[PDB]
Amino acid sequence: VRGMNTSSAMSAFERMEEKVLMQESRAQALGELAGADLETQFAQLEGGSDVD
Amino acid sequence: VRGMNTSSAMSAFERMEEKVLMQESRAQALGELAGADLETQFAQLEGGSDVD
Repeated sequence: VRGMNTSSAMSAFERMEEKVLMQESRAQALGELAGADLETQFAQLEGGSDVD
Repeated sequence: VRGMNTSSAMSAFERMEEKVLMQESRAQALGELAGADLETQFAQLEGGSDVD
């Protein structure tokens, strides 16, 4: 109940959180960089022009 | 009757008392610490709100 260092529940949550947070943040950041580039933005505009 | 150091009755009571007192005090103290934490208190309030 107190939450000892060696307790399985306390340790598991901490280990899982660190790995999960890093992976989620990295994936989102990588995707954003591609979007940031001007050429990608231009393609979207071209696509809009292309469909009509 | 006087209660010698080597007498079984005198020795047994003293040995039993020291072990028993320490165990009882420690268990009660550990329980109290969990109660002391704010989150536990909040849960009780939430439970009261939840049942109604």
